[PDB]
Amino acid sequence: EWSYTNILTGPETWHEHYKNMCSGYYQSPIDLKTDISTLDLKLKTVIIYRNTSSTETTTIQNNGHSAEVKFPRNTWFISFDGILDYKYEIIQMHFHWGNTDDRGSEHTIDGFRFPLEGHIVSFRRQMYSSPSEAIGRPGGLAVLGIMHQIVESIKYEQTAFKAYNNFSGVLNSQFVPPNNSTIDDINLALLLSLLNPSRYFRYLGSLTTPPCTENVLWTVFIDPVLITREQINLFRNLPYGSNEKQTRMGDNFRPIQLLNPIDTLASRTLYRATARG
Amino acid sequence: EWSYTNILTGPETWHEHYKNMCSGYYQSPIDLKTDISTLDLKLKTVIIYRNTSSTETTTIQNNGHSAEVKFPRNTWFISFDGILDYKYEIIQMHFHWGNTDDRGSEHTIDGFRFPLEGHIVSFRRQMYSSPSEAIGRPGGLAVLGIMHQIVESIKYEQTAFKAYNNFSGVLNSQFVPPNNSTIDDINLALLLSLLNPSRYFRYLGSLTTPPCTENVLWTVFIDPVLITREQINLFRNLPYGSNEKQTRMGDNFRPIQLLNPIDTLASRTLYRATARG
Ligand SMILES: NS(=O)(=O)c1ccc(CCNC(=O)Nc2ccc(I)cc2)cc1
Ligand SMILES: NS(=O)(=O)c1ccc(CCNC(=O)Nc2ccc(I)cc2)cc1
Ligand SMILES: [Zn+2]
Ligand SMILES: [Zn+2]
Repeated sequence: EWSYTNILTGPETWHEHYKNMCSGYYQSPIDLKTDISTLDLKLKTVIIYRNTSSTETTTIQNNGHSAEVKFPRNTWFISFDGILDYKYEIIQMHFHWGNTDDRGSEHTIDGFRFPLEGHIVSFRRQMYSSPSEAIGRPGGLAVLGIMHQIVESIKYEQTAFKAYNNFSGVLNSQFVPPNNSTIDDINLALLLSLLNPSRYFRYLGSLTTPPCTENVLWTVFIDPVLITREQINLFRNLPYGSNEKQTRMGDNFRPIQLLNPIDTLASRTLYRATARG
Repeated sequence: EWSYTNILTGPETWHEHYKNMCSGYYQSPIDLKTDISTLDLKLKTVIIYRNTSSTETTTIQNNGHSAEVKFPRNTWFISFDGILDYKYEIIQMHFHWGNTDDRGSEHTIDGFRFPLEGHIVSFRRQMYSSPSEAIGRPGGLAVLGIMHQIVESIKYEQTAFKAYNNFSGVLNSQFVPPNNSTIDDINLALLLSLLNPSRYFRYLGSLTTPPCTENVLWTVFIDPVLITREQINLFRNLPYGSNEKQTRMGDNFRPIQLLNPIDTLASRTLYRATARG
């Protein structure tokens, strides 16, 4: 029993209902403050790349709290080091948005909320042979945060929804929890090409939904990808699960967490990356 | 004499008034066509970098056709090959925009116009000792095209105007031609980090104003940087020169040229770059 909008099970109760680890002091999301962060020139461009000979289908689910794309095993990867050796394997991508265009993102950048934040979830295949082995273990996960911003004038083909192949038109009011649907594959390499993959915040944090496990290497790109008002409204037609008070899915984001709450026993640092320039 | 808006001296006449080289078959701008272009994986990330020992001031001028930033010598460089060895030295940056938000750019991407296109102009210092030696000679110049798009919700610090330092407030009704003003330096490395510097069109073309010299290596970034309506209307406050029919500066773009007019003696190819995938 957790929710976003039911005050009985809502984000204010997670620290009490899931003490391991929603009561911790390495929580996400955080305010990404450009002025307090440390520039680390050794942090390299992110690459996302696909196994050519992967064949299996991708699905999307209304899980009752978000829209979640489920990727097949052994097909999408992240490299942080310029080597294409399958250190990080993408599992899923899901979305957080607002009831209105001025909020939705989990992370903020200098206090600014975006209308939509996508989370590309990977496990550290370098160490862990399966996602179920990685999800609960130290240093198991690496998530990429993709900010989206609304523009009035754009060609479909230059929007993030082109990389998503419009979720194969699956997003509507009848896409009810816990239904899944097979979809055309997401071109995650095209998605990343829509922003500057050298320019990001980096820190150690947590899952943003219970149990808020403190095993996430976070990368949040500073430059947003672009969508239209019509595209954001496609997410807002989804219905929330029945444990929610609100009917239409929206405001599915966790409140901002401090980088270093007062009970921390070892402070964390927010880092930032920029291009060899 | 030439203009944009006086039908006597406007772009339809340049081929007759400046046949060297506005009558050529390697003219710019062009429609940048994603489908028709050749992906060339050898084309690398663009880097812009500064001589940190440079002290000289930058100025901006209303030249009667555009707002033109004049950089000091030996200060800003482009590398296309990852070596920081001063092959390309930046001379100036100017802008093309529309009377309205749905046009202004010189290049189109699959037929789409942006409200504002910036042109970072450099000379091939690898071969030519000065801008005045390169500007009229073969292979002398390389220009970077930066598309700008209007968003409603954004912090000043994530807009292109942060890189421009608002041009020190010089964009207003009283900035009459041919006035020049000292401005804060433009952070061109920050500007380039606002988009994906690996994702671009590449072709051989021309200056877009008389005498349309065919000595320009063009790079046009596909992802736009972001601005506000308030920021685009600052450009629209500039007065046109007395050679123009319109009073306020706007629609200062050249019409689209063909990649290969029917009279070409040697076809050119449109290339496209994307990140080491
Ligand atoms: N919002 S967020 O990015 O901080 C975030 C919150 C919660 C989660 C939970 C992990 N879920 C998951 O991927 N489990 C899964 C389980 C078994 C298999 I085998 C494959 C997948 C992930 C990310
Ligand atoms: N629209 S466009 O990008 O195709 C374009 C059109 C026309 C030109 C003009 C060439 N002159 C010049 O660079 N200015 C200048 C300033 C200071 C010095 I020292 C030397 C020369 C450049 C670019
Ligand atoms: Zn998430
Ligand atoms: Zn120009």
